[PDB]
Amino acid sequence: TIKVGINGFGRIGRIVFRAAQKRSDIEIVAINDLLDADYMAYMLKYDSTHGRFDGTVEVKDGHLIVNGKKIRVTAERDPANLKWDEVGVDVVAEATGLFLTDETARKHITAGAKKVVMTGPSKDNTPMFVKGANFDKYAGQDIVSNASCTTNCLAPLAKVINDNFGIIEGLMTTVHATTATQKTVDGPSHKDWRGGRGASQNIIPSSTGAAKAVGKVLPELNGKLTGMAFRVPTPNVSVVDLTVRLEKAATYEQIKAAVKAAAEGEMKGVLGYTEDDVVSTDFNGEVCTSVFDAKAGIALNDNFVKLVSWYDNETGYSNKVLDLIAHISK
Amino acid sequence: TIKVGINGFGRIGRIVFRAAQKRSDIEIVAINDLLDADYMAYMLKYDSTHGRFDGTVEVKDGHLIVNGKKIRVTAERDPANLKWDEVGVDVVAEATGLFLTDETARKHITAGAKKVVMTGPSKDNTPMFVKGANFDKYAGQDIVSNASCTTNCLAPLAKVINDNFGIIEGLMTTVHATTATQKTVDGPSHKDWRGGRGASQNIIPSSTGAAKAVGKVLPELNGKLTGMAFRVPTPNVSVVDLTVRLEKAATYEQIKAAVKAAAEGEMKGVLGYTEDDVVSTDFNGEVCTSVFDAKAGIALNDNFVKLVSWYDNETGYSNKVLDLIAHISK
Amino acid sequence: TIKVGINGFGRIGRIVFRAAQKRSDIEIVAINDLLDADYMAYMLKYDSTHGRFDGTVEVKDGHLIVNGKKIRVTAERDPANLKWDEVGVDVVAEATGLFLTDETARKHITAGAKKVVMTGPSKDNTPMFVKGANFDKYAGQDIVSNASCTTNCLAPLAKVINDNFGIIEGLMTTVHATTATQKTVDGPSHKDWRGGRGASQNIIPSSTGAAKAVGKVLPELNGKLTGMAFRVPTPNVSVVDLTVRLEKAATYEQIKAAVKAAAEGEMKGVLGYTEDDVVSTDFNGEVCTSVFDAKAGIALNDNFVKLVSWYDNETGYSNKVLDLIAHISK
Amino acid sequence: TIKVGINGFGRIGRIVFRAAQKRSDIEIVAINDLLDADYMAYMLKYDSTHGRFDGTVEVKDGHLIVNGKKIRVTAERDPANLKWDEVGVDVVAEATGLFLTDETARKHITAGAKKVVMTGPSKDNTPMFVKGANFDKYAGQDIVSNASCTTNCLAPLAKVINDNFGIIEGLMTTVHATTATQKTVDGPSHKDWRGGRGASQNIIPSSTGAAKAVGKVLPELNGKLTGMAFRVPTPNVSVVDLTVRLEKAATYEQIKAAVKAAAEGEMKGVLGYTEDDVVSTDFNGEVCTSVFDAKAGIALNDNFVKLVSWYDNETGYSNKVLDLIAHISK
Ligand SMILES: O=P(O)(O)OC[C@H](O)CO
Ligand SMILES: O=P(O)(O)OC[C@H](O)CO
Ligand SMILES: O=P(O)(O)OC[C@H](O)CO
Ligand SMILES: O=P(O)(O)OC[C@H](O)CO
Ligand code: NA
Ligand code: NA
Ligand code: NA
Ligand code: NA
Ligand code: NA
Ligand code: NA
Repeated sequence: TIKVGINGFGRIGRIVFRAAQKRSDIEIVAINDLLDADYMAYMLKYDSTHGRFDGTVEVKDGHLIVNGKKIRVTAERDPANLKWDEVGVDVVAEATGLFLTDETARKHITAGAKKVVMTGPSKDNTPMFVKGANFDKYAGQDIVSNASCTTNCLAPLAKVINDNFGIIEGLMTTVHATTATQKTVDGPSHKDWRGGRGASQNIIPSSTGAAKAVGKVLPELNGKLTGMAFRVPTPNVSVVDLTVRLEKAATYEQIKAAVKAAAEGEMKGVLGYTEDDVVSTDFNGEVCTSVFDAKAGIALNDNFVKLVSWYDNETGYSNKVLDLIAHISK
Repeated sequence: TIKVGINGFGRIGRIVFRAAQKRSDIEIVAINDLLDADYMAYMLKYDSTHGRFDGTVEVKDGHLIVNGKKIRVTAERDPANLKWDEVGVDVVAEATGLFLTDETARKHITAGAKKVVMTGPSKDNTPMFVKGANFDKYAGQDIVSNASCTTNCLAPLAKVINDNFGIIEGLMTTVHATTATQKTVDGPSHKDWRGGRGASQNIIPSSTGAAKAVGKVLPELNGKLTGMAFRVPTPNVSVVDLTVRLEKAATYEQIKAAVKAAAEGEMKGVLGYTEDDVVSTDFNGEVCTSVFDAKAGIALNDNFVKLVSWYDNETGYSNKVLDLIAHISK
Repeated sequence: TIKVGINGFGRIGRIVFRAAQKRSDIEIVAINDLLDADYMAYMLKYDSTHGRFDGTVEVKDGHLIVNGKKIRVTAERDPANLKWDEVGVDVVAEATGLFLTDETARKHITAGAKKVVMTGPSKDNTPMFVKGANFDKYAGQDIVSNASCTTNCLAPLAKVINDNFGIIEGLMTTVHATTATQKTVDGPSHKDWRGGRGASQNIIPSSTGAAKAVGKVLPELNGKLTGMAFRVPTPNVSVVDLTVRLEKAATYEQIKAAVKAAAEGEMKGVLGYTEDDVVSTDFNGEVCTSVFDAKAGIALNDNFVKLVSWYDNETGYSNKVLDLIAHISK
Repeated sequence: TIKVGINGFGRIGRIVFRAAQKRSDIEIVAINDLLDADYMAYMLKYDSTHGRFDGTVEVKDGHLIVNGKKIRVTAERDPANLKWDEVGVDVVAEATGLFLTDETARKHITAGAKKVVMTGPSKDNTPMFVKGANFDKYAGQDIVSNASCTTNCLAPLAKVINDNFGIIEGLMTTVHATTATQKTVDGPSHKDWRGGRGASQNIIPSSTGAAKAVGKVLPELNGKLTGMAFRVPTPNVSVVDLTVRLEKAATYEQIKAAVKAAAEGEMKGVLGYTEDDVVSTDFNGEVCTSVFDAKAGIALNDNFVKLVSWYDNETGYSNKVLDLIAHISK
């Protein structure tokens, strides 16, 4: 069993915690954040988006008891003090957003952990791995990044299209759920003015973490794709809208056949495929990081097409954080 | 002064009514719908999206008195019984969505009106007109269509871009506000299954003919553009996301200059231009049918760009319906 | 096993269907609505509020196969043509909202059913039953009504409070989720003008008969309670705010104990009790029809208190419809 | 003209700024906050709730030019350094939420201002004044509080009811719009756990600033009223639901007559009165701090009644802040 410590109990930390409960190969043994244990128990037990925790949560002597198992709770601001070794932690899910470089994240290894997975794109050259794009390029590094939710949707789709038909160039939009960095009513956001406008009232243009990044996990596409985002008033689930010009001519039916084949074979559990009349709530809780929507897409011609793929930006990403933890521990 | 009768007091009929109050060249003299006058007065007086009516509304003996002017209220299901000549109606704003062919709309002319403007795309070969695209092709026809809100956004922008740089091909997405045909919670929508899903909970993919319809008002672009829509949980204002390949290479600065020049000249009051950090609510009440958002767009290279343009799908369209009424009356 | 036919596949019909899958004593064998089987299958399979159906749904030759069981699909507008006897239906869940009198609902019995449960308050003197208030008064009638979601919340709480402390008088407000009769943007609602205003934009005052209806299922309280509703922009879950004057003085701790004792005993599974910091989404999917929120309530003094109780207006009501079906079949 | 400085450019500061533009007796001459002038100009120009600023906003040499008038912009954290005297400031609108005691707010007077109005309830015994409740008790104090939005709605209504019929006891609920202290998705709120839950997803029980406070501005009601709040997913406008037991019997028509009389006479411009089918958006922009909704209320009997009153929690309060500034300067 891989013993895992979570640093940061925000949305990603908490959904990683829930996803880990369904996995026999990974056990969460410790959580660190600036929250009392009883407040941590409350945030785990009740979730507006995902419902009640499936299990029991109790607080005893300042720690969590989840499904009868004790979880060490700490509130260290400095990761070097986390004493991960005392709880036998193998891998740290680094989920605070505060330690996205090798120098800061490596303090976890001085605190006794063996490896670190950052739950966002690195701010230095820490390598990023995205399942269904480049997990097979992993080569023993002890600190890695799972990139971002949107990158986990875009890159597996882009890889299948590129490998089969050749992407000459592409532009993408993500119609993206509201996140925790937005504001409930117009308020201060001095480094991103649009992002301070009231989230439930507005469609909000925004820049995307995936524009800088598919090129890093799929170097053959570097320079060939960029894009942007629109934040809209839903609480979870987002959708990629990818417009590509293709080298090899392909009818929409041939594109569908290729995506379906990857979803049913090599990329099973990463890329999904549907022909149903789905909407965003149909993916709330979805584990696949990229669900191709066959009926939503449209081709102008055999070399110019708009492809649509869904992702639960909380659940898919969180599940793939756990996949990366397992992958780097094999 | 052109005397106008409104058939249908839904969103477009009521916003056309409000817009007409601010115009001296057009006077609403009659409204027809299956609603009592006192309910019509209530719908006019209070608007969740646009606020309280700017003026006085009185009900007197089953008719309306708005800003001191008497407005004849009728409730005919068959437009041939409307007796438009008895109030001197010149043009009918046909806003029920029910009479979108020449045979049905022509009943208004049998009822004594001289011309009909359909407030939606025609379902037969009735000619469509979009200001800033093809008002100048109008040739005296007595029944016309103002196309759709989305077409009114896309076509003026597409024209400026094509005229300056040559559109090889393009695909568009409109991120679109919730409309009256949607449902508050999952409910029956048997000819558009996704469209019945709860509007406030979902991002909802939807078909749009608007990009192709651009081919009808801009024949030089016929076959060169198509697209789709995502309905999202905002009550008004939508945004077009246009991905185009260009024949002539152009820097983003050159695209900005071309759009600004059109917004300040030939297309003034139709196409707008901003470099501010705007969000959708900043266009609630906007009269321009296409406001180019310079900072939101992105160029991958000199021949492949994503352009962003806002529209108030109620206010802009409604104002251009009145513009078409005045144009065909010259 | 009681065989049940559902007339009407709206929110309540579909949630009653889902709830029945989890019960061994009741089996749905037929559904009637003016919807094709494949559209019914789609509405069952995907739910914006409650997620994907837990099981398999197949359409075969115009009928449904759900979890391997065949379900007869019909589309009769007249319930007298329903031939309920041909599938052995014992009880009809009458969920169209259209047959709320003895004369209309009795057509199901002419069609071969033995008993009818209306999933809303009757419009004539058809008896109403609310679990935890008056199931024990049921006297073999062949047509009954399960009252309304709000009545199912208020009556069990009102009974515990009255039985223990004596309600002199009370007024209630339900802060109520958006429902299917509302509109996505301001639209026609000619018998309830406020109710046509855009549901996601507004707090909407609304009349409720539910508090008076408590007088029908709790005659000792007849004339002692009334109230109203505010519709707000959430898709599910509502909350009752009950302001009562008490005959016997009682501290808030004593009210808590009385409610907890009922929730743990006589009213187990109907009335619930929590002291957690809950919000509405924590009851999405709740089966109890009245969850008392101990921390939210407030006492001004020992005889004047404001009590707060949650209900999932879809799930709780739907489950108690099945409870009434089983009760009248004993 | 009263020269006014605003400390704090949050929602209240910005709407006070807009309301002051429509008043000839008050001129804003300076704003202090930790925001650059160009960002302040952006927040003034665009508002998701209230639309575009009615006027011109320019930035010149680090200060604002609003409708041609220069506004001194500063970013002092310590009010004692604000040098209000250099701009001739008479009264400070103290709108940061950080200086709600005499000792902290008085630093404005050492910085050269003559008087201070706190735009929230004081945390010490700084006297509170609410128009239509106790403005006439003002007796020359140089630091005062305008209490809170909900208190400005509740107290004028309570005064009219008490003066005419005698409130024996009452309990209130405010169904309250989302505010800036809430979170867009479930996030940390360690001193108010429910308040951290996602605001657009939830009905959120909350405590009220008006429960501690009508008793302070109407001492005759101290101990006789308390209440709580439900936060719901609307961006602005709230409603008070007041359940009172009355000393003198009064029919609902007599209560209506009394409220209407106050709204048309002594309390004109503070208390409003309507019999229309209004919803919350009908008061977005409303200046009255308490608009009685005659049709929404309900009487159980002549001594036990539920009264409903609307308030724009941004605009009404902000206008009355300006009224208090004028009042203490007379
Ligand atoms: O595309 P990659 O390198 O992540 O490969 C991972 C696939 O799951 C192989 O089964
Ligand atoms: O609509 P267009 O482009 O033909 O031009 C409109 C004219 O400038 C004024 O009607
Ligand atoms: O509904 P009541 O209160 O008569 O009681 C219900 C019984 O306990 C079980 O049906
Ligand atoms: O009720 P008060 O003391 O605020 O009196 C203020 C009224 O506006 C008097 O006209
Ligand atoms: Na596990
Ligand atoms: Na530390
Ligand atoms: Na006019
Ligand atoms: Na069953
Ligand atoms: Na002024
Ligand atoms: Na300072």
